[PDB]
Amino acid sequence: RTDDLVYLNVMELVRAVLELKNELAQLPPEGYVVVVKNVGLTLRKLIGSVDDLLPSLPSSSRTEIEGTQKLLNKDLAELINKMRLAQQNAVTSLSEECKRQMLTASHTLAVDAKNLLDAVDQAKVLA
Repeated sequence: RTDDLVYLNVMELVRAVLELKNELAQLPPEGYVVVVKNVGLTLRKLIGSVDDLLPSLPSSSRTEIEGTQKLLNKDLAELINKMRLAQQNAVTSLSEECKRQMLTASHTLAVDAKNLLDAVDQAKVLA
């Protein structure tokens, strides 16, 4: 884009999700919370910028976008649960698997962010 906000926003969340692997390896367990809080905040920002530019779109394809938005919050809620397991097992031999499931949740949150991008995108069918 040249001024698309919802896009730049989606690309931010995708970037924050992309930065997770290195951070879980350089941060102590205590720090995993702040990292996910950022993903958390970047998501809320996005979900918000979409809600604003939502009434400017066909009052039809609205049930479709609201559909992914609810999906995203589901995604984050799961990422948090995983992150909590990732913590409780910081010094057990289940560390790697916990982190692995954390990253898997994060990847699906970006995949869903991208699906959201596309939905609101194609939604330029109105004007």
